[PDB]
Amino acid sequence: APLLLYANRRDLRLVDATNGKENATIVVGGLEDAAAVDFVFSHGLIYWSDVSEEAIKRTEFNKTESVQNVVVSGLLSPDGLACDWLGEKLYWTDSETNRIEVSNLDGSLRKVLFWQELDQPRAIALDPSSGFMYWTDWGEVPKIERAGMDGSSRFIIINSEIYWPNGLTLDYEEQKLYWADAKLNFIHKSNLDGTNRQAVVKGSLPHPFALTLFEDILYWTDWSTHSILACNKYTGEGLREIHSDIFSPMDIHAFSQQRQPNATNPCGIDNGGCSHLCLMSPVKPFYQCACPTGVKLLENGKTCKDGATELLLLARRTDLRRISLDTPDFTDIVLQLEDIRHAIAIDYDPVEGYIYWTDDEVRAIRRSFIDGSGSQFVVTAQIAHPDGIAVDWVARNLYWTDTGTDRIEVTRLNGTMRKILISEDLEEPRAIVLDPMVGYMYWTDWGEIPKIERAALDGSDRVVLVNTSLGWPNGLALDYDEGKIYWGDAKTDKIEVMNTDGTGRRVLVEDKIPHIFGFTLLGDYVYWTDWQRRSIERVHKRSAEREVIIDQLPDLMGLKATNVHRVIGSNPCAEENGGCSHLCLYRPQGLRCACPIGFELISDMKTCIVPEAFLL
Ligand SMILES: *[C@@H]1O[C@H](CO)[C@@H](O[C@@H]2O[C@H](CO)[C@@H](O)[C@H](O)[C@H]2NC(C)=O)[C@H](O)[C@H]1NC(C)=O
Ligand SMILES: *[C@@H]1O[C@H](CO)[C@@H](O[C@@H]2O[C@H](CO)[C@@H](O)[C@H](O)[C@H]2NC(C)=O)[C@H](O)[C@H]1NC(C)=O
Ligand SMILES: *[C@@H]1O[C@H](CO)[C@@H](O[C@@H]2O[C@H](CO)[C@@H](O)[C@H](O)[C@H]2NC(C)=O)[C@H](O)[C@H]1NC(C)=O
Repeated sequence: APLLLYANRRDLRLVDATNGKENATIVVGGLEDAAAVDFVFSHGLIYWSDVSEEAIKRTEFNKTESVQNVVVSGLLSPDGLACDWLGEKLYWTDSETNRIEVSNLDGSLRKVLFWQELDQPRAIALDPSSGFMYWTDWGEVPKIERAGMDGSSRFIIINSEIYWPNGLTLDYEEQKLYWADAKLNFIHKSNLDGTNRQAVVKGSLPHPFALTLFEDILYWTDWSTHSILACNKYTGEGLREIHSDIFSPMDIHAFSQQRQPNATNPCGIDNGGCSHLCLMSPVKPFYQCACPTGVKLLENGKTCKDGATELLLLARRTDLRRISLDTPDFTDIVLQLEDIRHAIAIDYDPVEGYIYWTDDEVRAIRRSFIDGSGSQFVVTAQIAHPDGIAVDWVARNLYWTDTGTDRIEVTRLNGTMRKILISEDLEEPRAIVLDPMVGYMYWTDWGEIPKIERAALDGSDRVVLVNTSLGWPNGLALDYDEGKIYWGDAKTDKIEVMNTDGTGRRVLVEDKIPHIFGFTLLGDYVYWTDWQRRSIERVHKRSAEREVIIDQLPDLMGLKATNVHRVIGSNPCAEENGGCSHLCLYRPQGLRCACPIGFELISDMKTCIVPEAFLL
């Protein structure tokens, strides 16, 4: 007696028994807007997607409430879902992020398979027997596609006689795959190639939402009629509708251990396949090696590197995000954090892996471990508009500018030992970069006469690098072992370059530049945000040519491209803090020790104490 399992927006539901007594059972319930479901029968698992919650979840078939969030991020319209009961993976399409991804059956090791040339991928079917997954994307040009469940050999099989190509489901007995259509109202049938395209229920009668099958019988949903239907597997004949008065049936599968034929796993329980991901494959070994998103795989294969090497950190108004720079996929942003109101500037310290960022409604500076409970505060007092921040990764101090108080200030990374280095009456400091070797700190500031200044790392030797033809200078990156210094200006709308001493100057490209501007350099490439702050460009600094790695991401505020772990340069401050008891600030001549407000430097030129304290 084939049990049918189907989503229903408000709940998941199991029905049929032997098609009698109308025992539709509410498997899970109290959902909000469920679309897709699937199961791994052996383990008694039921998965679904929820379009209002943008999450994918799972439960235990037994009498239990047990529900676990499985994906809860990066999803917009997950409308297709397929479990791999063999290789033990989870696949799912997302019709709006136009991605196709995979994970372990617990949401972990989440790899994006495909992401290019996808228009509204929906229905999805796995063939773990072979290494083939099938899905349908439809849009300006609809099509059914095949590829390996490993990301290989993406083949377009059926690309004609289709419009809104509908549910996918395969006959393992016959090595044929069926598909429907939500517009042209047919059911068809082919070989697992694009081959032998036969009609099973041609003619405009079927208006199926989701197809399944079990022993010669095609079942499906017609949301319109609020019904479930069924007919011969071989012709349209037999077309009765199973008992069905059902409130918006969506996705549906035959809930039967026979619809998942088990077999030999291309990796054993041995190996566990690789180090992170063993995905099935048509390729000779019949399994393939994978790392999570943005993570590259060693030349040996089978072993994934540790995390990404470079990394592009985003600051939106109300979240932070990182895009990796190790892989082609890019547009895999991923985010984190709570209580972020209005983020402005961002920077990072590869040594301890803390992200630092400014928020100018909260008026505070904070740090985190990326996707880590890193989150502590750092500064919260006497702040206005922290429009720019710089980590000094050698002396282990944190610099930040302020627009409201027109100051530059330094603290140790933990926000201790605060000390005002620069405080100008007219001009007001905006964007800031550091050179802990060579001992310089450069910064743009706006004002009645907008200039670009520089100084030693303690504010001492103020030199005005740029003075003329600058309206509102914005971003300000630094090319180190090339001694150039890139910046932007919102008013004039052109990205210029320069010699480290303010001489090699020249427009690089023209550009319409936002007032709040993200702008950073790393490895021949420059990254900035567009005028509408919904997209990020990658530009060759040596070659001048542009490109857009990610759009449709509003409220972009500030960017930082950075190595993870990797660090470069040094100076004597790295030696037990220069010998200074509090603040050690490097200069071209040589480091100078400093003190928090109220303290006093003793003739050591190394030590601070609070005056009128002791008598010694
Ligand atoms: C479930 O599938 C697995 C994987 O094929 C079966 O486990 C073993 O599979 C090998 C592969 O041919 C057989 O040689 C063994 O005989 C299988 N185990 C044994 C000793 O039964 C497993 O049999 C399948 N479960 C069933 C019974 O349906
Ligand atoms: C961050 O704060 C910690 C304590 O919360 C500081 O740790 C030591 O603090 C004493 C007291 O001034 C200093 O004499 C030590 O030099 C500090 N240790 C180190 C590692 O230098 C610390 O100074 C602050 N930031 C650092 C440097 O970790
Ligand atoms: C920005 O303008 C100031 C003031 O005009 C420049 O400072 C001096 O400018 C006068 C001419 O107006 C020169 O004779 C001096 O040589 C300048 N100062 C010195 C001694 O360097 C300042 O140079 C301008 N900023 C820059 C460097 O572009």
